[PDB]
Amino acid sequence: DSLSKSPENWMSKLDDGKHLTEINIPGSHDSGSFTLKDPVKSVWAKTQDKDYLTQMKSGVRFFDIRGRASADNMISVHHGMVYLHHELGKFLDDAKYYLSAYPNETIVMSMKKDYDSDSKVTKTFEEIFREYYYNNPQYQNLFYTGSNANPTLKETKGKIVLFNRMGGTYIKSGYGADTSGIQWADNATFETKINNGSLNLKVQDEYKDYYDKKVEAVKNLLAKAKTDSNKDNVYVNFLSVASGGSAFNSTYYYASYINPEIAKTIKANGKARTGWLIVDYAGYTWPGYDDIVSEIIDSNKLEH
Repeated sequence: DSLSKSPENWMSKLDDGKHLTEINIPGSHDSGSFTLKDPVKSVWAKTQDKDYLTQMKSGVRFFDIRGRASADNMISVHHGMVYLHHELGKFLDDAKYYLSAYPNETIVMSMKKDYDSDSKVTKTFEEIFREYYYNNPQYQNLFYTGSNANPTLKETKGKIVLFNRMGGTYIKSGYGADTSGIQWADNATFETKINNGSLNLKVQDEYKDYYDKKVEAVKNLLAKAKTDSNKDNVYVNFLSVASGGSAFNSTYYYASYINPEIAKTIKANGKARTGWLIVDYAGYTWPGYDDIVSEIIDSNKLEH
């Protein structure tokens, strides 16, 4: 049966000799925003309706955690200025729970500063994450701490791999974990070397695009991935787009079009390499339409 038939443990069915970069991985954009209930706010600030555990059950393996330092020992999960009602510990604990339940999966956790620190804060965002989370004995063994820039599934399964969107860091394991960090171009499709030249990161993150331009930018990077068997190359492709347009169109509304359009394209490509595709409303189904998370999972080729 289809891998998308067992989303809760799909990675367990792959050759663990694969480099994570080579795996087609569904991600959720602003993963933590499922806590939002305020309907006026949710139009533009809510990007998911499944909680973290349910997103994992649904096969999501890449988490977009954007944060704000709200005390010298605390990072709160945020969508820009909007507080998402929990701290990073909650994500970590859920991840840790899911990984012991499904220990042949790995999670890639992207970490970004999304808003200015609370005025009492005396430490940088990167220092707080490094000291109060990554290095914290409480989360001992949860993070990938290997020295490989291009780790395999074997060496990462059971753990969270950092995907560093903080800037330069003194953390030494994970994507962009060095004193340069990742050069991220605003609202752009771009390409930049990371991990001291070891990896070429190719990103589509045109989050302010109107609809047609967004779909075209998702497909342009999709088409590139399909031609590229290089493991030293990493694709991150965000289908998520910012709210606005003809009425005051929600992030959901756009996801209801983009997700099925890309799901279908991938399905028609069969087993082509896709890269890591980051979506809004991961796991949200619409009768009659292909499901993006499911098609990303199924696009992985089992050759072993």
